[PDB]
Amino acid sequence: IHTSPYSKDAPLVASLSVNQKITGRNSEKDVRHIEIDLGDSGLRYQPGDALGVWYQNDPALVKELVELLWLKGDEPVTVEGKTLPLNEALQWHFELTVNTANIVENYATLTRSETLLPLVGDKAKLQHYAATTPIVDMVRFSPAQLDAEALINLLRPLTPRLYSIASSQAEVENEVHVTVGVVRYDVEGRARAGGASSFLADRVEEEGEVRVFIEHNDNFRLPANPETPVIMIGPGTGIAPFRAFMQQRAADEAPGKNWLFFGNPHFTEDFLYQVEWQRYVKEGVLTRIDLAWSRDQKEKVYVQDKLREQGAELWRWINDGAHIYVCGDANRMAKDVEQALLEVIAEFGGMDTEAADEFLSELRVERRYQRDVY
Ligand SMILES: Cc1cc2nc3c(=O)[nH]c(=O)nc-3n(C[C@H](O)[C@H](O)[C@H](O)COP(=O)(O)OP(=O)(O)OC[C@@H]3O[C@@H](n4cnc5c(N)ncnc54)[C@@H](O)[C@@H]3O)c2cc1C
Repeated sequence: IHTSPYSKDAPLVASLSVNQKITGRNSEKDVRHIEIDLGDSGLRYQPGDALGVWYQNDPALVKELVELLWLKGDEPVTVEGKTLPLNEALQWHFELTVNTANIVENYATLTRSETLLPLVGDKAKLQHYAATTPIVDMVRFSPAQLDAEALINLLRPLTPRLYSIASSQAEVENEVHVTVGVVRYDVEGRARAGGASSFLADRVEEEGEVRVFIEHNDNFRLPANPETPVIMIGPGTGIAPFRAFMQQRAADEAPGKNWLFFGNPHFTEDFLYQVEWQRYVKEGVLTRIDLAWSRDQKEKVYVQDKLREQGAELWRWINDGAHIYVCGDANRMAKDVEQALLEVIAEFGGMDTEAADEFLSELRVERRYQRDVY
């Protein structure tokens, strides 16, 4: 517009306007619709961008870790040029909620943990213990006396988390919306949680401050040409940019057809933004939707199962020049959705495994196959 001085290390201090649970009362998962006010900042983004969000660790987790280590919490510590009491350094500048094989290995080694040492250099044992046991539970289970400097030396610096933007400024203005699945789990009877998602969910009331920046994604964007059809595949929190896409196309009043593929365990508990979609379908901006409810029956159903069953109509849309978008879990979802997409291109459209491979690839270079997976 004519400048913007906010970025990762110089974030905009914004205001948390809305923090709403969007999953049902008996969902297995807690998902928050969050709206942050951008005020007169002039911060701008496009559908497909992500919002960078700084967080602080739970003060109660910090107190727990420090007392396990025989520390007081005060104790001056130096972090990137600044002398801080232990407690403030841990709350604001160190990751506490992501364990790693190296941390596990250095703690074990540092404290000479009789119970952790057999894992040392044992490779995948280390990675498995770290995926399984948070750092505070690692020292709960094998506590030891540490000095404040030895601790902070073990730890990795705190970094912001990315959330796909769930709004379009064409519709919203002054605001950015995000779709936050909050990471909650227990460890041998203790409640644990992800750092940033529980910070947003639990530790900022309303209109309280959040430190925010835009991570642009120019490789995840609506077609120019409002007449072009778009197919959106976004189970779970992967739905978020597709809420941004529909706000945009509804706002621009794009006549182009829209197809959404969504999946999650339970219709009843986990149909994120479902009134919004039903309205889109009724106002005719959303042309089609296919739902995959994992745990709604005996057999597990996923989006990729709907993509195959919807094969011939999908193919019809591709040849009409559709753009295809995938967002959500990369670890398993993105791969199985890609193979369903190769199966469909072969099945309908003049098969040959190798040629379908080639086709999916020309699509990506043409910008007609785009993904944002994590
Ligand atoms: C481009 C981009 C888009 C994203 N968009 C979204 C979005 O729209 N919405 C969204 O929700 N997320 C999205 N994220 C992911 C988000 O960035 C975070 O990674 C996610 O919120 C978790 O952050 P956290 O800080 O809450 O947790 P962290 O503290 O980083 O949590 C780490 C996790 O907590 C623990 N873990 C999980 N469960 C268990 C268990 N049972 N046992 C022990 N260990 C466990 C840690 O091991 C595990 O690795 C996006 C990621 C990227 C890169």
